[PDB]
Amino acid sequence: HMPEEEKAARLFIEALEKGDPELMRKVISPDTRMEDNGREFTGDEVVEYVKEIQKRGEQWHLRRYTKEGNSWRFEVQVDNNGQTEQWEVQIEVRNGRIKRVTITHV
Repeated sequence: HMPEEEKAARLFIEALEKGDPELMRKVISPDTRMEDNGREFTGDEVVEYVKEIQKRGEQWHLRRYTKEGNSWRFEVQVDNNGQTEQWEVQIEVRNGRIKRVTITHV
């Protein structure tokens, strides 16, 4: 069994893994904000982000995660075109909804 907060963050990650904009649309809220290496996305832009993942054939795979303070920190492997990267995805779930997502890969 999975608590509601952990479940929501997991579904966000699943939508990335599946490259599935439809799932992502069901997870986020109009005020969800996401940052990926400087680029900012809010609301349906996050869905657009997933569309682009699906388009470019970018592959996400969840490796491991922990709860750090009041955010979930996911270690995700991201592949494309023969290159493999380790990215960090930090999710704050506030009041059962995805509030802020921070993607880091440097």
